Amino acid sequence: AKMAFTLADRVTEEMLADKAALVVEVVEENYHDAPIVGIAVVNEHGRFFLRPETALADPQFVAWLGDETKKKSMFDSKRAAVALKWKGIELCGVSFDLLLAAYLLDPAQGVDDVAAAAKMKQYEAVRPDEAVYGKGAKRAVPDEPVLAEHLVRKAAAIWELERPFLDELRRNEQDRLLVELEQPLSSILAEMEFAGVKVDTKRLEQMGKELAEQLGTVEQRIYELAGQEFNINSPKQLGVILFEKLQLPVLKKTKTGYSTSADVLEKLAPYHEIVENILHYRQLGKLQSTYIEGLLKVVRPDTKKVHTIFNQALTQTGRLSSTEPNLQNIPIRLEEGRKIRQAFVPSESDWLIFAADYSQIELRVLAHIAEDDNLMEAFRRDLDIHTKTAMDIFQVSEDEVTPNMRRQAKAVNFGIVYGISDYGLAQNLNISRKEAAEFIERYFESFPGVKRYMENIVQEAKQKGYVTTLLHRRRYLPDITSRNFNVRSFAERMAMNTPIQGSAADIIKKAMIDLNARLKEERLQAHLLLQVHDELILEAPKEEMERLCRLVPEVMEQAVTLRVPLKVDYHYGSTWYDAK
DNA sequence: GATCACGCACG
DNA sequence: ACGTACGTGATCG
Ligand SMILES: OC[C@H]1O[C@@](CO)(O[C@H]2O[C@H](CO)[C@@H](O)[C@H](O)[C@H]2O)[C@@H](O)[C@@H]1O
Ligand SMILES: OC[C@H]1O[C@@](CO)(O[C@H]2O[C@H](CO)[C@@H](O)[C@H](O)[C@H]2O)[C@@H](O)[C@@H]1O
Ligand SMILES: [Mg+2]
Repeated sequence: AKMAFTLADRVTEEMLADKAALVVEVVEENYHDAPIVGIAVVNEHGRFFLRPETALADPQFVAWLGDETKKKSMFDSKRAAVALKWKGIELCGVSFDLLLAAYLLDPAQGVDDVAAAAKMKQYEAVRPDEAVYGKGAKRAVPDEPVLAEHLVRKAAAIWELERPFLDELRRNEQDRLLVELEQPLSSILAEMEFAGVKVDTKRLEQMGKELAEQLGTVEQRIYELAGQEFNINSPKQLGVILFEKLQLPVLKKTKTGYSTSADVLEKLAPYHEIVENILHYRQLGKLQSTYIEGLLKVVRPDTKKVHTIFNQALTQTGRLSSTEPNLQNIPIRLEEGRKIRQAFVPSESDWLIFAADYSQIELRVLAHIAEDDNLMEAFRRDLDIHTKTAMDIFQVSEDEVTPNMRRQAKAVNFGIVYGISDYGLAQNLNISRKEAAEFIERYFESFPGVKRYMENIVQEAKQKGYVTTLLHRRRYLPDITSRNFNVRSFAERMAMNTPIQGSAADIIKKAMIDLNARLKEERLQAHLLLQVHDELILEAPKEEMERLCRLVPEVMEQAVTLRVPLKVDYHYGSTWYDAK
């Protein structure tokens, strides 16, 4: 059963052909400044394993890596590219990435190794990485014989699988999505991750000290009000204090006991002074544990930068996610948490942070796809969309829209984008299912094109088996035919939501590609640092701000052409906090 | 130790 | 609600 290959002691010319499957193996999950443990090459001339110390010190091999005209097929080329950037080596000419190809074909498969991608096409002559390396405490790089055969079998699988994957992408009309959107984006994300974001660790440490003082104060107040010390971060110990010792009403249970979620606590606050203190404690504790201590653990002590990893092949809608650290959920909604952003600073002297965000991209995308006359007109007038929605559903003039009305119309707009249901809206607004249904009925009377879209997309999902986004991303929805109401309804909400969230994802990905090309043409030093779903965050010399104020919004607004305008707001300042 | 349950940060 | 990451404490095994 063994797979033949040359365990090479030196790089030869036949290893440097102009098309190859290439494996540059990085086993550590976080590949930043991580070891490359081995290299495999499969091409017309055979199969090869190279020790990294050998290949990466060889000038011909390094030149071949960096030659755009020598084409490589890979799995997770970003991982390799970034590990190589940390070694000062450029990887070019990646023409096929099996991880991104598998992801586009079916995001639900959760493909995260070559074996899983291969199994999609009945190819099983390669082991799962977890089988080779083990998992958790028992994870380890095996001896050279085992390692080499594994890397060669992965390269061989990539070599074999490129054509059937490209053929299927082409049938799905996704070949341009791979080659013109996701692959070029992978290189851009590699640059962003490698650059990292500078952190003002002294400021974080000072915030930490202040938080600890406040946590101490509130913690003691809680014990005082409870008449007893207990573990406040234990929903089970906390439940006993609240619902047994203090006799608060049980408005909601969980699988294993009493609910103490913030929405339940907010309702209990009027009964006892301890409740507001628990909420405050939770707010502070979240900032302290997750943000202060968490960021300080992953900042690089030499450069004081954090280097996130954007998972490009995870979400079911086509969004990125971000890990270790997650830089897409830094606090902003509450002022106390928002100050954490004062610790994210430019990487060079006399540079600034510049942030640009789409205004209501999801609702604008919905206006476009539904071709709803009223909603399109609203965005063509650049109206406040929540005030307009309130005017329509409550049948009042602009003058007559009260703050509570705008708040409830806003909630309907979110429900509409998420996939509307009377239960979901009733829970959000703390009203009855009947009252929620009335709001939804009035919404659909005012936006009949949106109503027709929502009916039609559920039917299309049933008929075709999947739904698609503007640039032809797809998501299969087999549960749409379930005879279980809850299972089927969740799938219907995915059918409604995915073309909106996913098309917004497509647009900003295209904007990033367009933006980097414009930045290069203009030879600006500005560069991307982060993407947070509908916003791009850059840093640049202060002398580039005026040019960015015109360039970045224009590129983001013109990335696609819709039946309504796209609108982009922007701000800049000395820290991420100030870019407001 | 690993995994689950719960809670909560973001768009 | 739709889409994510992850920290703490409880429980599985
Ligand atoms: O390199 C990112 C790429 O690798 C995968 C596995 O193929 O995820 C791995 O790397 C992530 C980043 O460090 C980890 O969060 C992770 O758990 C690990 O499996 C892909 O999912 C991802 O696209
Ligand atoms: O009454 C139709 C209305 O119900 C929805 C669910 O909100 O779809 C249901 O009705 C269908 C056919 O008309 C089925 O295909 C279906 O699976 C069922 O859930 C709406 O989509 C539809 O407009
Ligand atoms: Mg915005």
